[PDB]
This record gives sequence, C-alpha cells and structure tokens, in this order.
Amino acid sequence: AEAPNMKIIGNRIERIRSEHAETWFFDENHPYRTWAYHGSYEAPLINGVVRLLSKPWDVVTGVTGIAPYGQQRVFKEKVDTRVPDPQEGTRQVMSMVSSWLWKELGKHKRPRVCTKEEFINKVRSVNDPRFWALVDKEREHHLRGECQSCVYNMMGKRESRAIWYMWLGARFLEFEALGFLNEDHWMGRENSGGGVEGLGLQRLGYVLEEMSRIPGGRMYADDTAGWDTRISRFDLENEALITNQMEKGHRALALAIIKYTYQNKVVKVLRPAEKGKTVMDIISRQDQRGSGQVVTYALNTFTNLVVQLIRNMEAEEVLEMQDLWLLRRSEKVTNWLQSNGWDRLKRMAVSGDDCVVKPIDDRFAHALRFLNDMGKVRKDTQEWKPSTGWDNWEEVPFCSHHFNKLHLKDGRSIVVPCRHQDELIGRARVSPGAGWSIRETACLAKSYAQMWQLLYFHRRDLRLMANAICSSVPVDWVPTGRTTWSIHGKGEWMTTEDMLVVWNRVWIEENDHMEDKTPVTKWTDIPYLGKREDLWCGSLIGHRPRTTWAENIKNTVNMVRRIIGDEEKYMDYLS
Ligand SMILES: [Zn+2]
Ligand SMILES: [Zn+2]
Repeated sequence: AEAPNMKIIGNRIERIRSEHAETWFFDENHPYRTWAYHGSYEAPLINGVVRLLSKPWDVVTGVTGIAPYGQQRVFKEKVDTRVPDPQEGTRQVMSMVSSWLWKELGKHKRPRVCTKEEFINKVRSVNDPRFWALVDKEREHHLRGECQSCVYNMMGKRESRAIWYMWLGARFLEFEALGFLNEDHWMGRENSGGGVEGLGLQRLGYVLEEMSRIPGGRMYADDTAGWDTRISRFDLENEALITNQMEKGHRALALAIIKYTYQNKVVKVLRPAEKGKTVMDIISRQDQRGSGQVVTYALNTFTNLVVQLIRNMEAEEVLEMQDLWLLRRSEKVTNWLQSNGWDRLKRMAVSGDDCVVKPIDDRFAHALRFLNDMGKVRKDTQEWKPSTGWDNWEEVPFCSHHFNKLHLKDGRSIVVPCRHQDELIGRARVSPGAGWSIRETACLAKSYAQMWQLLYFHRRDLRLMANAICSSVPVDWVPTGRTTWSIHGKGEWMTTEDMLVVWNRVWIEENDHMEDKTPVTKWTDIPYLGKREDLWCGSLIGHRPRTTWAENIKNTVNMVRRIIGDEEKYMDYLS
C-alpha cells in the first residue's frame, strides 16, 4: 500500500494530465495494490533469412516460443508486490558495507559529469536544438529541486518481465549525472575485485576457473527471485552514497536523478478497457529498480556485491542473529571489511543480478538470515533450505551460460561459453521493428551468424547454420543491428573482417589465458563440444529433420542467394 510523496511526484502527474485532460478520469476499479494509482486516460516479427536457414527448428517450441492484457498479467504477477523492510541492524550493516565498497571503488577513480558529446557519440551505435532545449528545461527544474517529465512508460513482456522505458532526454540527464559508472568502468574486475564489467563472454569462463582454484567451499550461484523488484528503498539510499564523492555541481545533478528517477518513480502502464478499448494508468512507486535505466547494471552489480559480502560475514560468524534487530557495535564489521573485504571480492564474479561466490567454507550454504531479511529471497528453493553449491566450475551457471574447457587440435585448451541452443536460434529468428528491406534482415542475420562463429563455434548446428547464413548473404554487406543487449557482447563480430582472423585476435592474441600465441590457421583445428554435451545443450545432431537440413543445405543457400540476388558476390563458407 504505497504512501506517495505528492510534493515530489505531483508535478509529473499534473504534466501528464495537462496532455490528456479531455480523456483523463479516475478509475476506482483499477487493479493496483502496492503501487499508488493517480488516474487514467484513453490510449490507442521474424527474420526471414534466419528462418529459411533453420527449418528443423520451426517445430521446436523452445525456439518458436521466444518470438495490454498480457502486460497487466506480468505487472500483477511480477511487479505488484511489496517486501517488508529489513530490520534496523540489517539496514545498519547494509549502509556500512555500501559505504566501505563505494570508498574502495573510488580510491583510484573520480566521479565526473558525462557530456552531451559523449551521449551523441554513443547514440551513433540528438541533431535538433529543440531536443536539447527540452533537456535544458528539465535540467533547470532538477537544479531547483523539481521534476516535470522524467516518467517511465512500462511495457510488459509475457513470454516474463517488465521493461521501464523513458524518453531519450531523461536517459541523457541520467547519463550526464551517473554515466561515469559505466564510462569509467567502476565495476571492472580490476577496480572492483568481484565485478566483471568490460569482460567479454569469451573471458567469463576463465574467471570461474580461477575462482575454482581458490581454497574454500563449493561455488554458489543462487539466483534472486525477481532481483529488480526486490531492490528496497534502503538499497537505493545506500547506492546514492556515491554522491558523497562528487563535487557540488555534479552532486546536484545526481541527487535529482536519484530522487525522481530512482526513488520516487512515476510510471504509465497500459490496461484493457471496455469493447476493445485501452486505457493508460498513471501509477507511482518509491522502491524497486526501474529496469532499463542507464546505470541499472552498475547499481545492480554494486548492491549484489554488498549482499554477497553480508552473506559471507554471516557465514563466517562475524554477524550473529542479535545483529539483525540492531547492530550494537560495528567495529567487527569494519575490521572484517578492511581485513578480508578484498579477498572476498576476488572470490566473486558478479554481473548485475547474476553472481557466483567461492566462500572460505560451506557455512555460506546455510547463511540465510541476513539474505532473507534483506528481501533477496533465492529462486525455486524453500526460504530456509540451505543452498546447494557446485563442485565442478564447468557446471556453474553465470550470465545465462555455463563454461566448458575444450582443446584445439594442437593440444592448447580454451574455455568456451555455452547455453541451450534453442535460446540462441530463437533469438536469431527475432527481428526488431517492421518494414526492413532484405538488406537489414540479411545484415542482422549475418551479425548473429558471425557472433556464433566467434563464441559458439563449438555447437555443431550453429557452426553449420552460421556458415550457411554467411554463404547466403553478400560478402560485402556489413553486419548491422544488435544481436545482444548484454554488456558481455562486445561486438567483435560486427565487421566484414574474416571471422577466422577475428577468432585469432579474441581467442589467441588478446586472450591473457592463452599462453602460447601460435595462430590457428583453419576452422577444422577449432573444436566442437563432445556429442554428449552438444546434445545435452539442445543439439539436433542425429535427429532426422536436422540430418535432412544438413544434407540439403547447399540447395537452401542457393535459394536464399536467388531471393537476395544472384548478381551479388557470395562466398562458400560451407566447403
Ligand atoms: Zn526530471
Ligand atoms: Zn552447454
């Protein structure tokens, strides 16, 4: 039951109402329980190239399944929930660890205001002075302690999650104030110990293998049930402690982003109305993370590091059950942080809401009191049932992948990323936005295929499908679009450079975990997973329709070349 601060959100609700004053109404039968409701108003694709080249997966539901009533279903199940406040001692511990962590991350880095030029340069991955006049107007309100237009448009996706969109101008104001966390890699492994920001998916496995060698208990990788919805008002205040390291001007800009965008959010959501009509509801909420913000990932990484440090302190018996209610003496916490903090950070791989921890023993498994009091409840497990850890690092889930050690034909080991193949093909078959020419569709298909060549070459079906896609798209067409939104997708495949040369730069030359720098001169030297592992992770090798697809692949490529244009230049990546 939300108690809104009308002094902070009132201006935004009035600005929305002024835009839709003639259809605005108050629906006393609205469905919101934990969100404050303010009023309502009246409101109003498959990648063909990848589909044609992945026929066996037309009947695989794990693939095709990936492509207002639905949006309300997600809101009700996932977002319309309230977690009790942690106890005072739990909150004192949270603030202490956050303050200590912020000071560690800022020891060799300084907060800075990000510029309009940096933002414009990123948008090329804004030209109208009127856009910047609206931005200036909102910034002036922010510097006076007001907010008129930083409103979320929350779109639900029932597959399930909510994406909280914001206008480009509000995203710039957030980037200007807090973009330094991303732009200057505050969560990079070197700066944070436990973070992995800036590492590609190609390096994450080696991190987990390094952690497997640190003496201790099992490796724990518990997923929080709906992380963003479990970010409390107290996590938000602890995250805001970075403002204490900012110069006065910068500080004013950030305190306004934190107050209005993070801690007193105004959101517009769609809802079905009578006879096919749709209404827009204006709702507000003080806690939770607004999924989609410029620093969502960085602040999720920060708070997850804080939570894992607290769990280790409880496991190691630094914190006791008396400390939840009130932390009487805090010296023990400061001592553990100053003495062991860095060792424990280096024992973690934290990427937003995903974590892997290598505690000093298995007491970590039953250290749940502080974790549960902070509302960071583990997914698919009884609240008080001890966590299950892993003995084999190659089976540890992290960033929706697991990592396996394979060997090149010359004997050198490599550590590769892997996930269930259905998710990979399913995502490649999704085309965002409609009306694309065969150029945009084929260029996005080519991006997916070259991404698989660099990272998932060890999957039989993907190496074959990637080669058929690359043989069906003109060689000179530059890959375009976004294959992934993950910060671990560094885009080395977004090029017309030969992918075997790119593979060598990523896996050999620039790979600090590849001692011998001898180049790999042929794709047949690059291994696949064993057939057992390829099948476990969704391969269709040996399955009749896939066998027919592979036997007919040259005919399928020729058909795609015929559609695109037989006069274009193609290369045979299959032979
Ligand atoms: Zn604002
Ligand atoms: Zn796998």
